[PDB]
Amino acid sequence: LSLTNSSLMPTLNPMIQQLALAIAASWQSLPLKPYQLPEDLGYVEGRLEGEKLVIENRCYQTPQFRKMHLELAKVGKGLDILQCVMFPEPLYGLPLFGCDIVAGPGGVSAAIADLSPTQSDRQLPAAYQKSLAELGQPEFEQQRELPPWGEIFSEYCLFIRPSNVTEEERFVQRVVDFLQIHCHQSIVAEPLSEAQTLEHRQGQIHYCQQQQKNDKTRRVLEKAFGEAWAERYMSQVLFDVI
Ligand SMILES: C=CC1=C(C)/C(=C/c2[nH]c(/C=C3N=C(/C=C4\NC(=O)C(C)=C4C=C)C(C)=C\3CCC(=O)O)c(CCC(=O)O)c2C)NC1=O
Repeated sequence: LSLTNSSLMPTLNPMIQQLALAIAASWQSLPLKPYQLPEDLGYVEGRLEGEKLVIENRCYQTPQFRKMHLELAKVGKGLDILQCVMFPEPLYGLPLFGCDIVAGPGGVSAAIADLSPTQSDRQLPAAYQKSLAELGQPEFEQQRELPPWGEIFSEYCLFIRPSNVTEEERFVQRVVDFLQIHCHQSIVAEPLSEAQTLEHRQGQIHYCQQQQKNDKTRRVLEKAFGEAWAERYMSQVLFDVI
């Protein structure tokens, strides 16, 4: 989580850099252990007939978080990506923190962050609703509508093209606030009942299945590694169904 050894970090979009730092800072003092990705994946790079894709994977776990995944990626010189999901241990019934940032030479094109539900009612737990409302509605000038598979995201989901530096910083601060709420609720959460654990597990499986419908992610992977590799990466590395 010291991103000091990262090859990609110094060359990434500035908003991406600040988000990577914020997420690493949030995780740094947790009771972390490594989480071994399939084939103990770390750094990976590939090219077929076009641009090369490079990805740095970092992945941890704690008793409350089954898998805490931070990816940084670059396609050629034209495209920077940050991806993060904290997959909850269903026993504690926490939502899914997720973030995806895509940037090119012109700036950030997509900034997405959410605390996504795992309950069957598609609602966040009550304490998250209370804490999230207290943050107030952020104003962003260029909102983007989620694609249909995006039904998985909560009403607090951000999906924007930041308009300027003030918006970039506003977005990063909102992600820090979501992380602050989430890490706090993780301390105050109890082991749930076996039926409740099952209901949360089902929500998390649904979230992964829907995230696999994201053809924007899939095409980037396919252009660098091919269809089979991208299928294995999406289903086994990014959005593994437990
Ligand atoms: C290797 C990893 C990886 C790649 C290659 C990737 C690519 C990627 N994801 C994108 C969109 C997106 N990405 C997401 C959301 C997420 N995606 C997530 O992995 C998570 C956790 C969420 C939400 C928390 C959404 C909702 C879109 C918009 C898709 C659309 O417009 O159809 C886009 C389009 C950006 C734009 O329209 O401006 C690209 C190129 N994203 C990645 O993470």
